[PDB]
Amino acid sequence: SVTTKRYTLPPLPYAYNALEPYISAEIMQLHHQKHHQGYVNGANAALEKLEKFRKGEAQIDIRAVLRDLSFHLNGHILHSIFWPNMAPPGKGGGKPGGKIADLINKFFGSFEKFKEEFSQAAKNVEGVGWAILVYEPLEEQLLILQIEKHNLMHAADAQVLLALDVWEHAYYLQYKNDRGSYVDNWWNVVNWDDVERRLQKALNGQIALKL
Amino acid sequence: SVTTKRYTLPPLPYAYNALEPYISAEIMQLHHQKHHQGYVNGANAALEKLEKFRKGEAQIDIRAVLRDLSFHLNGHILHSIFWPNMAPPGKGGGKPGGKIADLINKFFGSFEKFKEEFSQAAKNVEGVGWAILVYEPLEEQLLILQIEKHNLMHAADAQVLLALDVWEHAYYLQYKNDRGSYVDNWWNVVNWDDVERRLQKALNGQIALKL
Amino acid sequence: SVTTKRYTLPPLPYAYNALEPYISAEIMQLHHQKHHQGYVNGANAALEKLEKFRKGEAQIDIRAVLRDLSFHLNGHILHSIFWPNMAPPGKGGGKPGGKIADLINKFFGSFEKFKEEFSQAAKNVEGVGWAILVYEPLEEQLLILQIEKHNLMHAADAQVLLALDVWEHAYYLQYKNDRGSYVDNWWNVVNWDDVERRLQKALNGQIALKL
Amino acid sequence: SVTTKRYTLPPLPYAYNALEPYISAEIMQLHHQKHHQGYVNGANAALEKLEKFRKGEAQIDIRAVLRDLSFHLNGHILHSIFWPNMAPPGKGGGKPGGKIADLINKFFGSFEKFKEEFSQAAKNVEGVGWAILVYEPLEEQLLILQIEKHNLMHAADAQVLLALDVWEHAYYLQYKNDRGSYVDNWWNVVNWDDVERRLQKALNGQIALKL
Ligand SMILES: [Mn+2]
Ligand SMILES: [Mn+2]
Ligand SMILES: [Mn+2]
Ligand SMILES: [Mn+2]
Repeated sequence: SVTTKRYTLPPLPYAYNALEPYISAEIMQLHHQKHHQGYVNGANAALEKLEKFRKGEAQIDIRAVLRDLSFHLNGHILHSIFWPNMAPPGKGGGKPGGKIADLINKFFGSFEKFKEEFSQAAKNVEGVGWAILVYEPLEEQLLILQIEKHNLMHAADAQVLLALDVWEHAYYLQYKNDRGSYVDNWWNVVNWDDVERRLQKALNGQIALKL
Repeated sequence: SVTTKRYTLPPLPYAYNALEPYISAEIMQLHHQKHHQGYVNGANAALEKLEKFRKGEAQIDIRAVLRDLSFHLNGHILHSIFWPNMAPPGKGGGKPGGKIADLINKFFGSFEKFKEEFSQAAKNVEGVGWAILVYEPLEEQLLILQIEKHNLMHAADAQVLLALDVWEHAYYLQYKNDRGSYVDNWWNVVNWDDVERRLQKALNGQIALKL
Repeated sequence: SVTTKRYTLPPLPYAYNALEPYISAEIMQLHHQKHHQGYVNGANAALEKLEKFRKGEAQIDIRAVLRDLSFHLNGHILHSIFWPNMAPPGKGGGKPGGKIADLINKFFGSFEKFKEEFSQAAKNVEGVGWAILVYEPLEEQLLILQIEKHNLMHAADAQVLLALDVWEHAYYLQYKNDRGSYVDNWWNVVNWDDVERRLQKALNGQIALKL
Repeated sequence: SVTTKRYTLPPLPYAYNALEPYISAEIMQLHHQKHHQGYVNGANAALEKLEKFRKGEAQIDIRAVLRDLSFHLNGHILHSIFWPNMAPPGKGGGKPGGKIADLINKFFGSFEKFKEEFSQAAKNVEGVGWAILVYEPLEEQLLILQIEKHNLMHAADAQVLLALDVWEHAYYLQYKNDRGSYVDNWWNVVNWDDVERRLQKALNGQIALKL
């Protein structure tokens, strides 16, 4: 018996227009319905090829399919964090509080310095990718990392707490080439409650999904 | 107030010659004292630059330093797993048992198919890198991934259970260009108890470290 | 005495709206005035850092600056080919003639199959990048390659004859996520005379950039 | 009619032990007979898959195959330049003369400054790769570039004049982890005559191969 677990597109936690004016309904719709859906589809396509190989039903270029899986699986995972990382202005935006504020102050000095560091990491991704805030479980610290594509430069075992997508399709329709203004405006929709919930799990030595 | 947590070289769980003749005493000594040491130093060097930056003390090429951090931090994590992943012949090397055996059977059909898929993965790494078995927490399944260098193609949030280093320095002194037979002999030193300990943590929703 | 030669943005060979309706004037303006200009600026910035190093005037993270140079210099070179690779419909579009048609038939069987393979390569670039047709001088043959970002997967010494940009900024404002329709519409503006001129140089074992 | 031109392994210009004590006989033999042969084999295997698709004979993962082709073709091209780039001690490996010396002085200030930049580039390659010196035809200057694997970070259209392999298999049997002393010692075998012939070709606007 051989099984693979398949992936599905999660619904947004809010309406397509809920993050306006900071991210347009048009972007939200395309980004979720087309781009995120495509990564779910691609991940499942790679799994089907692997399962067929595991069954002894077909051959496989192992490198090619695992490269494909890594790309799409990561697109799916990062977007799945990205949506609840944001919230309509009110629930979204402003400064953090609770444990996340304290830990940000601890490792980065202040929220202002963290904001600068995270923004600069996002603005300076070469090509397409992400800025992420992770909890590194080995020495138990917050780190900012750049991710290229969806799958390059992750820290093994690390838990993603906050993710900012700087693929051109995350902003181009509204901001055009001005990724900087997009990054700066995105702070207005950060759902700190979600980031806090992720950090709480991470601090307890747990995987920070499925809140 | 700014802090960063620094990394340290862990001792091997055994002697340098404990994995002989499957992997050389010379390789063990160089691999750990020189190669793994380098990654610790590299990670700490990156942290210093970030810490200095966070204090508004110096400037930074944030892309460069985060690239450096990603490479070296991953070097340090993967090797930190790699050593206890192995055990002296007898204690190490056999067929899996418990939950790891059953889940391997569930997703791959048999241990034989898994062993084939994992070996194909390790032998077909383009350039230097790793073959890894992860627990993927989103749909809760085992996956094999190829890693290039130390930091390319990880699955975000996923827990590393088993890792094989196929960087040339992991084998060349003993096996020369013959990576295939190095991968083949490595099975004889696999510590299935360690992998089981990591899988149980992952199943618990915990980080597969510290145990 | 230390010198570096600096790069400059070439003017377009036609008006911004000359490729309508296949590529909008809005895209052409941003793509040239912002995106291409940025690569020129980035390549010159990396050179100034290298020049300061060569003067013994400043220290340098050599890996970082050389990665930066490679990215930007390639962005500049590929865009510099991209623009004259296209022409207003009439001069642009249709099927190739002369030596290019013959060599396409020799290596690909027909212009139909070539166009199929080139379009598929473009559509299937993972993340951002290019499809290119090159002359490979060592064994003297046409090859299609996928380029990721601007600088990943080029053939050393090979001459670029035809280049198609599939970075999202090349099409997103007009075609949104539908890269496939962008790729298909682009054939209508291909400047075959320019491709022929490049092939003519490459066939004599010449560098095929400046004619 | 569909054709692909296939590749072949070139003989070394000298005996395996001809570069001792700087690069060992054992290394020269494995490096050429095993590693370089593998790249020739891989390039032809990829071309066979492409040829089969062009005839409409089989389906293809165009991204996978073109990735494979890029890696192995570049392996083959760079190793082909690598061997004649070197010569037995004395018989070639001191300081450059003629045009190569003049342009090195022009762009790097002096040979000593060039040597430092080239050495530093090679020593600071992350993972496996190359340091190369290229003639960049757009602004007609010399540049040093780092290459990762065989195919990452080349400059489109540029002509490779000098290549230094820093893949681990290029030095590990003799130098172990000490890549630095290998890079330092390689200068004793550089064939500046070969480099000069490549430069003159690039200056003529020719591809820097076949002589
Ligand atoms: Mn996205
Ligand atoms: Mn290692
Ligand atoms: Mn572009
Ligand atoms: Mn080599």
